[PDB]
Amino acid sequence: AVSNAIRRSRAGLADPNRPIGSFLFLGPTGVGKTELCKALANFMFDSDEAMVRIDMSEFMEKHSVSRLVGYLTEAVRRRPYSVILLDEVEKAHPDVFNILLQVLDDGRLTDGQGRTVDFRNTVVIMTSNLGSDLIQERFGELDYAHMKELVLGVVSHNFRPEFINRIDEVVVFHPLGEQHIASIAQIQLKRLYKRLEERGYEIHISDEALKLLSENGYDPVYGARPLKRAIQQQIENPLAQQILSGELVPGKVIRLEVNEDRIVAVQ
Amino acid sequence: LKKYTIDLTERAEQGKLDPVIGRDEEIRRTIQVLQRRTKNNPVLIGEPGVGKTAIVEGLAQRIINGEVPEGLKGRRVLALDMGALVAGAKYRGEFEERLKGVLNDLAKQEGNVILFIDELHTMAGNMLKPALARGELHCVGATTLDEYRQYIEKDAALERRFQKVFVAEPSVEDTIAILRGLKERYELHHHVQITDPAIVAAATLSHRYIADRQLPDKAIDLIDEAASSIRMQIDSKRLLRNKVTDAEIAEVLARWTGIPVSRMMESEREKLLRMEQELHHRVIGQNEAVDAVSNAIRRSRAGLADPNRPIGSFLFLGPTGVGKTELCKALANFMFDSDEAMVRIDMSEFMEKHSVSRLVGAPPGYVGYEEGGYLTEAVRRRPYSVILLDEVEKAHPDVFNILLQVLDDGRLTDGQGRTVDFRNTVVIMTSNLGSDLIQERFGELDYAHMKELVLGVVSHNFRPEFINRIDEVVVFHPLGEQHIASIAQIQLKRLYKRLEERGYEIHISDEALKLLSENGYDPVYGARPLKRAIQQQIENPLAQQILS
Amino acid sequence: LKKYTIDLTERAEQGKLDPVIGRDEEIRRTIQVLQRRTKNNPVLIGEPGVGKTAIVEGLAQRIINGEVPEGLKGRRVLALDMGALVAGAKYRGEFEERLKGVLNDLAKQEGNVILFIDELHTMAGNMLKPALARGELHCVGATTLDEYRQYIEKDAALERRFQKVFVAEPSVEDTIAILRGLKERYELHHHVQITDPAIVAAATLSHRYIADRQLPDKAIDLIDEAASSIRMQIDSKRLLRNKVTDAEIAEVLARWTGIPVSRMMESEREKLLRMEQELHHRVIGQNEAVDAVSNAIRRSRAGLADPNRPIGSFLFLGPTGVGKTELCKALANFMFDSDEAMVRIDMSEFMEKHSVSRLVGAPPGYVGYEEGGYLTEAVRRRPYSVILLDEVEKAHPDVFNILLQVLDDGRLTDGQGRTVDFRNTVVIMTSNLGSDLIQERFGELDYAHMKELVLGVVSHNFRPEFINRIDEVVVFHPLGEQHIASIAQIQLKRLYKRLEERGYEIHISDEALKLLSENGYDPVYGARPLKRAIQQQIENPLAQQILSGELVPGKVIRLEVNEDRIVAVQ
Amino acid sequence: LKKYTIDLTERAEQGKLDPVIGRDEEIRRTIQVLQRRTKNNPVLIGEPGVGKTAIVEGLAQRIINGEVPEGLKGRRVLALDMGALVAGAKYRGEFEERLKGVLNDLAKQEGNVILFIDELHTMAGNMLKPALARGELHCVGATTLDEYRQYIEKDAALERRFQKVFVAEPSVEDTIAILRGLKERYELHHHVQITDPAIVAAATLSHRYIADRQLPDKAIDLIDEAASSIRMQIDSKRLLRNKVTDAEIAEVLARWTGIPVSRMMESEREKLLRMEQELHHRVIGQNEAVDAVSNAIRRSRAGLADPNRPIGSFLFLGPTGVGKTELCKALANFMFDSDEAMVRIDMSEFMEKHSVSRLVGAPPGYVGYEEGGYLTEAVRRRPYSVILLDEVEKAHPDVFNILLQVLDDGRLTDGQGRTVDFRNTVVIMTSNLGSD
Ligand SMILES: Nc1ncnc2c1ncn2[C@@H]1O[C@H](COP(=O)(O)OP(=O)(O)OP(O)(O)=S)[C@@H](O)[C@H]1O
Ligand SMILES: Nc1ncnc2c1ncn2[C@@H]1O[C@H](COP(=O)(O)OP(=O)(O)OP(O)(O)=S)[C@@H](O)[C@H]1O
Ligand SMILES: Nc1ncnc2c1ncn2[C@@H]1O[C@H](COP(=O)(O)OP(=O)(O)OP(O)(O)=S)[C@@H](O)[C@H]1O
Ligand SMILES: Nc1ncnc2c1ncn2[C@@H]1O[C@H](COP(=O)(O)OP(=O)(O)OP(O)(O)=S)[C@@H](O)[C@H]1O
Ligand SMILES: Nc1ncnc2c1ncn2[C@@H]1O[C@H](COP(=O)(O)OP(=O)(O)O)[C@@H](O)[C@H]1O
Ligand SMILES: Nc1ncnc2c1ncn2[C@@H]1O[C@H](COP(=O)(O)OP(=O)(O)O)[C@@H](O)[C@H]1O
Repeated sequence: AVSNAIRRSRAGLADPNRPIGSFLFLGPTGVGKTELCKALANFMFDSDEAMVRIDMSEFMEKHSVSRLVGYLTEAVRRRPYSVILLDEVEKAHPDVFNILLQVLDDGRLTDGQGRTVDFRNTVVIMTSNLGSDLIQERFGELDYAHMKELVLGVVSHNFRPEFINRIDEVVVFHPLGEQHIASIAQIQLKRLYKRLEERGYEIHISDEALKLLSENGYDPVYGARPLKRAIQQQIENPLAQQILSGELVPGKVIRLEVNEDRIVAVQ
Repeated sequence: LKKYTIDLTERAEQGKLDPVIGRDEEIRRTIQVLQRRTKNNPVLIGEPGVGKTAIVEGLAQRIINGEVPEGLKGRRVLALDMGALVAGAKYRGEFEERLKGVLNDLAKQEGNVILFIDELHTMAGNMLKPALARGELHCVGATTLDEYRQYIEKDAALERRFQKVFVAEPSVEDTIAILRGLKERYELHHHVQITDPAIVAAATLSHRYIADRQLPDKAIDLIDEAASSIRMQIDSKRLLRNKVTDAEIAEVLARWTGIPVSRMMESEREKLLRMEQELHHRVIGQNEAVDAVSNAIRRSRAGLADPNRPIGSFLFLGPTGVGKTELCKALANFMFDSDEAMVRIDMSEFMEKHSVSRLVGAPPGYVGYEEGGYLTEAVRRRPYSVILLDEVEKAHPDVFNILLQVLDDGRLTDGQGRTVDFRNTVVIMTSNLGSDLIQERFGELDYAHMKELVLGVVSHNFRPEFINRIDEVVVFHPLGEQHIASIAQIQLKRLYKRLEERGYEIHISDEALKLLSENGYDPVYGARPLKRAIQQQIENPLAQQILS
Repeated sequence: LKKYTIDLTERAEQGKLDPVIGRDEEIRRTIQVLQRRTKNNPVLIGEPGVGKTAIVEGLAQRIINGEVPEGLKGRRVLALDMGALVAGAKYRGEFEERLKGVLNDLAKQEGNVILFIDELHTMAGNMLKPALARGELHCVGATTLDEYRQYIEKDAALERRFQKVFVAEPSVEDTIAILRGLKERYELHHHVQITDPAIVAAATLSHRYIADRQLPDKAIDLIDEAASSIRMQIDSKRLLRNKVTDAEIAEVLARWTGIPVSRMMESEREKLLRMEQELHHRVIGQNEAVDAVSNAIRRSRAGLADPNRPIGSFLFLGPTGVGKTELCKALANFMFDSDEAMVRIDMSEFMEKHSVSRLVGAPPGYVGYEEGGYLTEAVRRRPYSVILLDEVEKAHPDVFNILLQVLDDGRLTDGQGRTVDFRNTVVIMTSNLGSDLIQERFGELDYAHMKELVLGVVSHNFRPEFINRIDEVVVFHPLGEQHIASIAQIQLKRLYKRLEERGYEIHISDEALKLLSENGYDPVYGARPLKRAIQQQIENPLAQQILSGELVPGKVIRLEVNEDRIVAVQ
Repeated sequence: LKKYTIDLTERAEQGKLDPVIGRDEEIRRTIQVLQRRTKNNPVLIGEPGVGKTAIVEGLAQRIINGEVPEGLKGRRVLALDMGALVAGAKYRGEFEERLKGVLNDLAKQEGNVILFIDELHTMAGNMLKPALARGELHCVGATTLDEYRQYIEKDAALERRFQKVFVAEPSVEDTIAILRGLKERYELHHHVQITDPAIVAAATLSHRYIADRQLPDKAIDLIDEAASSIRMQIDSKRLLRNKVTDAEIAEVLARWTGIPVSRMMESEREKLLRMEQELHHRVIGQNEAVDAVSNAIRRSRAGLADPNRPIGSFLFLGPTGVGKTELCKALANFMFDSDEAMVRIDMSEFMEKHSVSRLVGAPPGYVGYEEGGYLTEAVRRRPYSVILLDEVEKAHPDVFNILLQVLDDGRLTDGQGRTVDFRNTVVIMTSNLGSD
């Protein structure tokens, strides 16, 4: 139900005199909050130059609009048929929403563009992905009993309810938790520890860095850097206490042992 | 003139130059800066096609007919073969290669020769300022204002010789006089007959819609295109019409501007008959009452308004969801001929008294100068627009006069450098302070009784100095319940685009209009959640089986 | 023609071409445009390095081995005279006689000759314009992508006769398959055995660490240059290694880029296992952990941090005089053996409304355009550096808005318009925020008992998650008297070497080093008043006594205590 | 063609090349890039003066001496001159037949000629691009780090063919070893005795006082110029030096950057102890100011000054009319013999945030970028000066930060990017703050 409006606006079903939607999209900081436009190099035109993403959270002053309005004819006009993004458009005033009130529809941009801006064959998307406070994940494995519960509590803190009932696709994934941040970000567990896949080598990890601390140092702000701060003490040179520089002979298996949170990886 | 002897005055004595008329207000400068002692090189500056032929190229036709001043007597206007004998080699370097072979003879002519324009912004000019620095080189030039201002900066080998003849376009009436002595060259070439009301349609009707060619340029080729549509009409392989009309001109004018004959071939009084009928193609109605504000723009053609004021000065009071968006665009659809004449600005921005310079413009030096204002830069962009000032009453309780100079003296000055003119505007003000009470009855025979409680209550944020400068306080006619059923079907048009694409018939008999009668006409909240009386019970389960 | 232009199929007949493995689509596509009626001339365009000549070198082995379809079997692939058409043709019309002679010798080759005009943008041009128009010339071009757009792309009738064939660069999975086929030519030239560990690790490693060449060309010349270093091994004066390995491929990448992927032959046990022991020689204090700047260079010496963000992103917050900028000169001295071997961007003239172009470069066509930017050129030139951003809060917020891109993406595009890998650099941002919250709270302050209480720069000048994009916000504690009494000594050993370079020996009785540490200690100002009390209680009488001839060189000078003073005597 | 036998290996055979020392890991990389079958073309890249022309002259001295691998033994390093290939190539296609006539008889040796295009970025030279890729010419380029950027990096199909074998600027300890192996070329051209104190103290003194140059080009020059000064004093009219000593190096730097370490022993050291008498001849009163100024000038002349910071950085707080900018005019009259020899900057002229762009200059791409700013330019010109930041009482942190680096570590960079060292200057800041 995210490309459902493509079955409802690109064909045209679900009352097209509307914005797309800015209710809750809860997420973890870095790995599934803003990443879901980096993994969209696989859909229709292969446009990796669609980078228009805006934080629109605490903009109360009237002096933050004069940067979007010289590189407009360097990236989008050589290849017109593309994807065009916008996400996290959540809490602003009509000082900046005055441009963005006819960008909900109408396709063709007349602010300083003026021409045929063929957004009926390009895409116009708005989402609001406020998953920061008042409800969060922990690490990435829970059930689906926390889908939609806060209407005036998570996104619409001090703004009108006519900004949160004009959404077609009132959808979200889970606030999963508790076990899985080294597996949604398995890029620094799988890929980095089959790094020496040759020379007869294989890096096996202990259950201390797998199931022991898989839950402990939970902070709801940082996420990805304490993965590289609670397991920052075993990767290359604490591994190179007995592996590198003279002990490259095969016939032994790489392992970690029962110690405290910093281990010398002896073989 | 040993190599060639190309003569403009010989082309005048043989009649190869076109017969010229008018343009004697600006031959009385071209000559006055030509027969002088110094500064003897005129340059005709304007838009491309203003009449640079009409002044210079007829002067050779004026020499042999003797009405030129003395001193200019016995002067032959010459030219070069510049356009075919600037060159002579194979490769580059031919910008001014063989100029010296044909510039040395001009010194010997002893104050008789006058060399032609030859597009003197293309002569740049490696040899010209060597040739012109003595001043004996006696010439005429002509270049457009984009190719006169951008071209040179401080050349005292050029501006020492050139005089600023900023030539201008004639008016509406003047270019009609040009075509009377120009229809004698089109009676022989196209072999047609040209009449007197036929030549007025080229000038005065293209004056409002066509601007890409100046006034004695667009009125000449519009004539000669119909005269080139005659043998296209006679000899398309019974239909012999060499007498052209204004209908032949208004044909090819409709194929050129983009707009058809349907809003072109009428007087403004003749479309005024169906003005309300074109108003009420998209206006919810109440045509027994709301034709007062229809008469105000109808009062705007005679001219008994203030000439130091815009066209209109009103108040547009009523509820929301009624015509706050609908009535304002339809005033621009008729006179202002546009769907983007809209300057909707909500005046809830005046929470600070420093926000006078944001809709108008910051001073030079203060932040907010590189982008200008809001109620100025859009009017700088569109000086031919209605202006719509949403929710006036939330101006600062100490600060106003944001809208008084626009109405009293008619003009307004932003903080940029140029005064903004508001003379071709109509102000539309929606200061809803006491008319948000549509829930009362108040509307069975009269619609002003809703307004009578406002004039006792709106004036604490208003002033007596402001309500004088707006003539007719026009009340919004309400959105009745039966009146939704006329103007709600224009939202459905994308599915109307869809239903003819699939060959199916889902056309109704009283099954989809009962939810279209739940948009507007509200007691408590408004039409923003009333729009969701449609999507959650029809659009989900009925037409999700249409892409499958 | 055949006397002059290089016959590429007759080079392939002798096997004098490199075996083009892969690229099956771009040879099919360049055939599918070669057998057309109108507009039948390809141009293999793409980045320089990707195989635009190796397509047509591989088409000429697809032709003589019959793997071409019918209709192009037995077709000769010919090059063009690469500047031998424009060789000693002094006389007017000799180049037109040479080019018509090698055009009219294709019209009497019936259309059985494919011209491979390599580097098409060096072309002439009007003389090929008729023969390309009528399909008589079956040309094949190979311009680059930038050389095929900035070199006569339109020019009237010249933007249709050539049909573009885009040669995209291989992936890493393709390039390993590229290198398996070519390795029998580098084994047979260097007389080494390139190993299959070393070809998967010459395409993975040169994809990460080479930002100008993420090509198939760049995996080849790690394969080609590791094999030449084995020729350095066995031709210079089981034990004499005949194989290149992934330890020999990486030793070229530690010399090509200069990024230390090599530690299986280093004293990392000696040098990189000095946790603070090499940094405590010059940064006394800051003992929250071992050092937490010798943990990000310890996570990634060969590179085992996240390879999409820099080696270390540190905010060095603290009071004044505590060692924030000295840790960036003791780390730059530890990595590169010189204090000044970092990219020190002081935020001097960084507040302006455009100083951004100072450290990233002017836009194209402006006045300082051809000289690059300060930050960008210093990391293109050496990708493994330390980048000190001193007093980063004293910069404009527009500076951070281009400095977000180096902290998360690890890649900062510049004003010229090229992207620069900061993924191997160490980006340190010293700053002075929270300076009052550390002198007050001597243990009560955590890292987050501060980093939101000071907020008018953390919320307004800093972004909400700009402090999330930096890896470790190290907070510096103020120097107690146990510290300043011990950096009296490392500021005095700096002073003894300043005098042994003049031939004077300076001794200090411990009554006097007790006296500097009393006169140079106040916790608000850190440790600059200590070394200000060295240069006014020690070096100020010493310079007078050295100048006036009162202190002979070669004798010892004992800075002993006098009546409330430090005096120097013989 | 055969108008080109430019043999850099017979210049090394006849002993006409200078001995190169200790770049045995950039030669070993230059060798092993030159020994691979596709694009064996190294490009000794690096800053000017670093030693990258003199790596190919250490290839040529190893090929002719047999310290190379035995697949590189007996090669020929040939220095291709761009100027000699374009000279006289007036007619059309004479350069292309000249370059192809070089490429042809480079191929006749069958890869036994190592071509050396010194200043590679000068390669009119349009057509070597296919032959560079196949390994048909073994082409050691040696271009600088900024001239590769603005010619060869622009030809992105040509910088593929070249492997940058980056030549880093050596340390002081690597320059003393470079200089200990080069002094017999300068002891023999000047007929002098360059002693080892004059080599340890010429890669030390030039490595700290010189910042506009590299490292191996500064120390080597100083000794080249101290020896040509000694031979001048040997000839022109024991007590004379046959011997370049460490004091003769400092005399060559004293009149090249401002002030030496060692010229002081005669009468300047008399008038440095007489400084507070000399400064009180124009600034009476304020002994505590004249003593705090004169101690910093003595701390530098004794070599005792912190070599990273400036010589002295003072704040002159006082009332009006008490001599705060009379001391800075009597200081610059003392050490430069003119009152108007300060880099004096009235700080009251930059009361705005944009006024800090006149002390450092405009950024790249602005007006007045190419002119610098008159604090960093006037200190880059004369590095030993007095900087009077007079009336230093502004309300802008942006304009104050500039002095965060001038006073600590002693550097401040142009808008142009050129870092100007303030470690030899005396920054005085005379404000009016404790006045009442
Ligand atoms: N598909 C391939 N199979 C084998 N070798 C390849 C392939 N693609 C490229 N190469 C090799 O990559 C190296 C350089 O590629 P080139 O094709 O010579 O460069 P380029 O991309 O053609 O740009 P040019 O040559 O200036 S037109 C050569 O050794 C080629 O053989
Ligand atoms: N922890 C330390 N260990 C050794 N020397 C130190 C230490 N802290 C300060 N110093 C000395 O103090 C001088 C100035 O300190 P710096 O660290 O350079 O400045 P800073 O501490 O980074 O703070 P600032 O002024 O905000 S940039 C250095 O040159 C050192 O000599
Ligand atoms: N390793 C070295 N051994 C001996 N002499 C050296 C060494 N490195 C540099 N030199 C000397 O340093 C001086 C200048 O170095 P060069 O290499 O000639 O110039 P460069 O470094 O190539 O810079 P340029 O101007 O861009 S050619 C010469 O006198 C060289 O002999
Ligand atoms: N202590 C002094 N010894 C000698 N001349 C002095 C002294 N103080 C002031 N003068 C004279 O007074 C003038 C110097 O004034 P300045 O010293 O330049 O101003 P200032 O004392 O620095 O304070 P200001 O007004 O804040 S710049 C010159 O004419 C000096 O000759
Ligand atoms: N008063 C006039 N009398 C006769 N012909 C005119 C007159 N004004 C304009 N024209 C016609 O209009 C054209 C004007 O040419 P010109 O304005 O010189 O074009 P440009 O400015 O592009 O050189 C000519 O074809 C000329 O015959
Ligand atoms: N007369 C109308 N014709 C078409 N659509 C309308 C009309 N009035 C309201 N709407 C729809 O109702 C929605 C909300 O209207 P609203 O903003 O309350 O109108 P107003 O601004 O006049 O109060 C709009 O998105 C619009 O599509």
